[PDB]
Amino acid sequence: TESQIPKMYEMIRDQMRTLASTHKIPLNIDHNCEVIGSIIMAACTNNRDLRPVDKYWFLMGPAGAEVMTEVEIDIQPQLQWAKGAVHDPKYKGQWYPFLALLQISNKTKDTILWQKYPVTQELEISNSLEIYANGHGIKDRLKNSRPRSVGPLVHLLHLKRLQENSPAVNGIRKSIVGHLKRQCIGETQKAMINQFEMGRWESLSTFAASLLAIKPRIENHFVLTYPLIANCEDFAGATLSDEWVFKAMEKISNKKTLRVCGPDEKWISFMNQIYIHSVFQTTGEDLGVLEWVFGGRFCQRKEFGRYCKKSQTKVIGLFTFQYEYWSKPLKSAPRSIEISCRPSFKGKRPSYNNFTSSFYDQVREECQKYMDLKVEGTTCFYRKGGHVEVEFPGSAHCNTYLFG
Amino acid sequence: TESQIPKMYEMIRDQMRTLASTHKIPLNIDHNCEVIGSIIMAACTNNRDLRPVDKYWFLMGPAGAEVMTEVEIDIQPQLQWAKGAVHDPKYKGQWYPFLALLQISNKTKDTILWQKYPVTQELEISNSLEIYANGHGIKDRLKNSRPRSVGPLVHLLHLKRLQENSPAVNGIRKSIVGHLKRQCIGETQKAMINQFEMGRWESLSTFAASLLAIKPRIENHFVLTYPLIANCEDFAGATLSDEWVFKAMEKISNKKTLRVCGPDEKWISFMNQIYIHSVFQTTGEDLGVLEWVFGGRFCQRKEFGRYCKKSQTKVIGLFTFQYEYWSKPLKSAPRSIEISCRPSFKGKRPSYNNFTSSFYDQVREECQKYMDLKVEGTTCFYRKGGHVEVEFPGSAHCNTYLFG
Repeated sequence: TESQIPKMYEMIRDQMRTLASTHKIPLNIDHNCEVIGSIIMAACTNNRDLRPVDKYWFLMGPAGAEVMTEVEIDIQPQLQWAKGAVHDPKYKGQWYPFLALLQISNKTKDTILWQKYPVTQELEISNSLEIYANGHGIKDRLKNSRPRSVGPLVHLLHLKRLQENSPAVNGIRKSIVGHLKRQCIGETQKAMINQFEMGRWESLSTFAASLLAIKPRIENHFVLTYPLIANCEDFAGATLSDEWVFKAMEKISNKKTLRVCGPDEKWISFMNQIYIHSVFQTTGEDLGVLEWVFGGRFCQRKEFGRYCKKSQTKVIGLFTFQYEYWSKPLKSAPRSIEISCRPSFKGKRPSYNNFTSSFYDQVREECQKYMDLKVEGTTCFYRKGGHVEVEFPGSAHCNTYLFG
Repeated sequence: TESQIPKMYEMIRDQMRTLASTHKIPLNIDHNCEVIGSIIMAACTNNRDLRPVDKYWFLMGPAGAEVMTEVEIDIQPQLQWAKGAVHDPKYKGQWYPFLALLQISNKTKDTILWQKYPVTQELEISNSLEIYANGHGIKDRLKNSRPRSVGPLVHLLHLKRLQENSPAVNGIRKSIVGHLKRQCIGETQKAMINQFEMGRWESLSTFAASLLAIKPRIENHFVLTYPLIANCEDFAGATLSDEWVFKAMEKISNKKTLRVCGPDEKWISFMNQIYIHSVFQTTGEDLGVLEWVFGGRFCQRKEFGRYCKKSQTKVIGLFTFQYEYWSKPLKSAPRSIEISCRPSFKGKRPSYNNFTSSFYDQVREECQKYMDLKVEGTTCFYRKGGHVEVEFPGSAHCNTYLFG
C-alpha cells in the first residue's frame, strides 16, 4: 500500500513544477499551486475536463509583485504522463487508490473556503453531517478505488442517486452499500443502511442522529497539498502511517517559502489552520485537538465573513505550521464498544461470588451507548519525534469544531 | 457620485424653463411642466423619438384662466443641448446614471393615475407586486446604467424578454441577472432567480410568493419632479443623501405657485400626495409612515374614480407639502438578516450540553425568517431640520397602501 507512495510524490512535484515553471508561474503562491494543482488533478483522473490550453487565475509577479490575472498554460506535456500512469504496472494497481486521496484533500480546502453542504441537504438530513460526507464530487472510479475514504453519506447519496437513476450497476450498488456497511460499524447502523438500499428514507433522519452518536469508520491517509508538494524536497521515507508527513510539513514550515491568498490579511492564521485541516483531513477535528497537537489555536469559520472570489485572492502572508504531537491515521472507527462461574466439571469446588445481588430503541440504545463512550481513536496519540504513546489529559478549547 | 448633482438640477431646470417660456407655457401648472418635462426627458435619453417641432397638451391662460389646448413648440434648442451632455466629460460618465433616476421618478404620476401592472401580468404573477417591478418602460441603456434602481421584476421581465426575444444576449443577461442577484439579498432567492435565467418560470409565481415575504434591496434617491424642478430656485446644496430635498420641496410648497390638475377638485389632496409618492418613489409605501413623516393622511387610489383624460384634466388647486421626518435613501436591503458537544479529544473533559432534550420548504424557511424578525431596516429615520436619528414609534395607518 505504502510501497508505491515514495515514487508517486516525486513525479507529482516534478510535474507540479514543470507546468508552473513553463509559463513563469511561481510556486510560492498557494493560489498558483492550488489552481495549477487543480489542473494537475484534472489530468490525473478526469483527463477530458481540462483543456490542453486554457487560461486560469494565477498570481503573476516577481518578488511579491503578484497580481490577479488569467494566464494560458500548456498542459499537454502533463496530460501524456498522467494517462500512462493509469494502468502502469509499476504502481501495482495503486494509481487509482492513490489519486482518490489527492482529489478529496485538495477539494476539501475549496469546500472550506466556500461552506456548502451538498450531500446532507440532498439527503434531507442535518447540515452538521457533511464531515461524514467526505469524498463528494470525486470520480466514481476513484469512489470505487478508495471507497473507504469516501464518506458514507456520499455513498449513501450515491446509494440514493443510484436508486434515483445494467448489470454493472450492481458492482456500483453492492459496493456502495458495502462501503456504507464497511464504514458504519454500528450494529443498528449496518442494517438501517440496508433499508436505504431498499428505497425508504424515513430513518434517514435517524441516520442523521445516529451519525452524530455512532461514528462510522473513516479511513484516513496523510497526503500533502499542492502548495506543500511543490515545496517538499524530501520523499525518501514518504509513507502513510508514520510521522514523516508531520516532519515534512515542519520542514516546509521552517522554510517559510510558501505564501497564502485570501480576502484580507486576517485570514493568514485561518488558512494556516486550513493546511493542517486539509493535509491530515482534520477539518472536522476539535479545534483544541489541532491546538495541542499543533501548538497553536485554530480559528472558526464564523470568525470570518464570506470568502473572496477565486478571481480576487491576494497574497496575505507566509504559510506557517508547527506540531508537537501526532497520531497514526484513523484506520477503524474512533469510538468502539469492543462475574460468576459455570463449573462444567463434576468435582466438588469452593464457590465464589463476584456480585452482592424496538428498532429505533435499539438505534437509540446504540446511540446512547456511544454517548457513554468518551475516549476516541484507535491506539493513542504520538509525540513529535517518534511513535511514543501519548494519551490526552484535557484541554480548554474543547467541544468546538471548525464549523461547529 | 453626488458631486455633480448640484449642477445637473440647474442646467436641467434652465432648459426646462427655456422650452416652456419660449412659447409662453406657464410653469405653475403640473400638467404643463410634466408634459414639458416629458419632452425634456425625451431629448435627454431617446433623441430619435420626439419630433423637433410638435404639439403637446398645455395650460394656456393668464392668472388662472388656463384651458387645455395643443401648443406647438420648438424643441431643437433643447435637442442639441441634451445630446452634448451624453458624453460630456464634465459629468464624469454620470449622465447615464442620472437620467435613469429622472425618467423613473417623473413617470410615477402616470402610473399612479393610470394604475397598470404590465410587468407582473407579463410575468403571469400576482398583480399586487408590480410595485416591486420598479423602473418599467425605461431605456435599456438607462437600465444598463442604473440597473439597481430598476426593480428585479422588470429585469426579470427583461430576463424573460431576453429568453423570449448572439453574444450581446449574454452581456445583457449577465447584467440583468447579476443585478437581479444584487437586488435580492436572499440566500434562497439568489439561487431561485438563477433558474429564471434559463427560463424555468414555474417558480415565477413562487418568486411572487417569495416577494411577499422576502423583500429585495431597492436603491432609491430623492429626485425632484418637473413641476418642482421648474419651480425650484435653489440647488446649491443639492445632494441625494441628506434632508436637502425635503427642505427644498418645502420651500416650493410654501411658495404655493405651482398648481395641480385633476378630474375634479376632490383630487387636490390625492395629487399633492402624488408629488410625495413621485419624488421619493414611495408609491407602494405605507400610509402610516407617510402620515407620521409628513403629518397628514394620504388618500388611496380607491377613494377616487378613474383619472380623466389628460386632454380634459383641469387645474384643481395649489400644490402643498409638509413633512416632519425623513431618512437617508435605501442603500442596502431594507430587510435584515445580519448547541451540543462534539468530542474529538482523548482527554477527560467537563461535559457540556446546551440542549435539555424540499427547495420550497427552504424558500418558505427564508420566507419565515423575514416573517419572524420585527424590524425592517438597519439604522434609523431622521427628523426635519437635521439628521437626528428618530426611530419610528408606530402609526395607525400601518398596513394600508396607495394601491393596497
